[PDB]
Amino acid sequence: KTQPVAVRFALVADGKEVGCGAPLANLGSGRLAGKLHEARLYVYGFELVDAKGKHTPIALTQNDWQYADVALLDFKDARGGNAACTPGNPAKNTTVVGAAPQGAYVGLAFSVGAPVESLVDGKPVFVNHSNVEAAPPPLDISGMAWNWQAGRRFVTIEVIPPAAVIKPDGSKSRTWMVHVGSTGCKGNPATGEIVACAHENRFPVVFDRFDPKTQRVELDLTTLFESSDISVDKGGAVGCMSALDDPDCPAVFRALGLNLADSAPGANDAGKPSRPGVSPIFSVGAAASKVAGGK
Amino acid sequence: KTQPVAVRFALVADGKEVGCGAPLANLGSGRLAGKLHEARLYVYGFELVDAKGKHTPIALTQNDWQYADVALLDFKDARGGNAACTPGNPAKNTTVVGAAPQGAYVGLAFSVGAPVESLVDGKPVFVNHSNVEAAPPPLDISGMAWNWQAGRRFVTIEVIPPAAVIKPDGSKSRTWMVHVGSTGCKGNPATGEIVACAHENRFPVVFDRFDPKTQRVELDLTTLFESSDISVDKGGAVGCMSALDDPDCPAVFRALGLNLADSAPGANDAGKPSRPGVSPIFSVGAAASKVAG
Ligand SMILES: [Ca+2]
Ligand SMILES: [Ca+2]
Ligand SMILES: [Cu+2]
Ligand SMILES: [Cu+2]
Repeated sequence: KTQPVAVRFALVADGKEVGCGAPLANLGSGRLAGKLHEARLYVYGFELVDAKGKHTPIALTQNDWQYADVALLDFKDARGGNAACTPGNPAKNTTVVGAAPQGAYVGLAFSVGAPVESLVDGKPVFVNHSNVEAAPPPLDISGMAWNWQAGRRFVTIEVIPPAAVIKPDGSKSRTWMVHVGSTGCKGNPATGEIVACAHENRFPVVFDRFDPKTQRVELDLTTLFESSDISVDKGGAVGCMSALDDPDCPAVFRALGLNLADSAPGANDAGKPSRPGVSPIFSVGAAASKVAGGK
Repeated sequence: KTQPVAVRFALVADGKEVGCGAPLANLGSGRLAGKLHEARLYVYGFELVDAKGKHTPIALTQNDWQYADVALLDFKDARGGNAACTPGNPAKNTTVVGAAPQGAYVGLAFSVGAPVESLVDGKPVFVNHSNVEAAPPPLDISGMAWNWQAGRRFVTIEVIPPAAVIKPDGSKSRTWMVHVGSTGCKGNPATGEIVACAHENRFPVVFDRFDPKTQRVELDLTTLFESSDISVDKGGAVGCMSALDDPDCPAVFRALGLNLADSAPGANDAGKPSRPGVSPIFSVGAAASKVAG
């Protein structure tokens, strides 16, 4: 009936595979040498696409890193050292694993973020706005929780530039932070009431041609920070934390493929993809072949 | 010729074994439910003590967590979740492993912190004031470095109160931090100069009776934060980062068993142990237990 699926993800920067303690070269518009502090994101709704364009959902293996249809990617090593990834000291979780019905597939689709709810045994459960203290793994990572109302910062990428970050008032900060999460969220679920968010800030990613056995999904840090001066914060939270009045988020949300505010007056598309299925930071890359070799 | 040696460490709070994502109950002088953000420390100079009182050094296995005679303990889980430690998701590194000459031993002695130098193949290398960008593991962890001149913050324990920490001017930090390292350090080794520190802030820990196969060393977070209102900061860095004029550091250094400043004018003991060999936050407990000693 089923066949195992394994979708590998990779973090890249300046055209090389980074992650763990690897250095980050030529980051931002200033082309600075930065250190990776954190690179975590939730992904969900994984589907394989066949030649006739139909979408077959991947049943995710239920473990500590995957719950219902939601998986948590983390590109840092557990030690927190200054060495690049190795089998002994690897990135914490870079592969989504599961099963799909047997058959031939050609493409891949998935979504970036934490969905509002998901299904377990045909029954729904709150995901994005759940309690980080009560939610099962991997939704119990408070380092990725804002609060229930705001939901999770379901994309947390944090880099450390060589000369820190200068804020408008002049005070210096250590880390340039990219926190992607829902905004305009009204109603507090901690009070037991309903919550709805004006800007969801989730987006799908579609690859018409993707072979999991010889390819991987590459998250490009260079694209992410391309038009951002990571030695400077121009307003709001240091870096970008999804706020519409934050001057630094427009460049980031463009690199994400999301409309920060409305693209046009009355477009009503704030917090939605500007080209669904396409996100400039996500691309297909060659990967070590899982086709078992002889000899 | 030699025998394996494994010294188990455990983090406890409110008389319960904690670590990983176990909650910290009744923490601080306000006795709040806190969460562990980070619990790491360097330890060195491990020795076994026999009944006659002789000291036998333990040769540390060289790996990603132990270099020369220094080991790094890390009580957090790799995931960073809100679950207690389990065999499938355990704390990162809580056992000091090595070998010692075969013999009958009763006690244990070691020291907390990162030493200035240690011998590797009979030759000395700089440890505490090494370059975190260049040193070998486990000295390559920026999360425990200040700079070379200041050395490592060789004790890093960070707790999160239920609401944000409020600084004296009303602004808010998320974590209440304990960063123990040497202070009063002059000279910059980044530029080839000799460094000297007025306050070393390392201390020995001596247990007269410690059986490594049935017992463990317990670091008590309850004692560490007992006289610390972790919901506020009274000045300086948020929490205690060993500054002599930080109003929050006196209570912390008492719990550690260290003199922050001189005990009395002329005493010349600042940065030295208040009672060499005993630290209020360190005790012996049963090795396979859910409860503190
Ligand atoms: Ca900003
Ligand atoms: Ca303070
Ligand atoms: Cu944020
Ligand atoms: Cu500090």
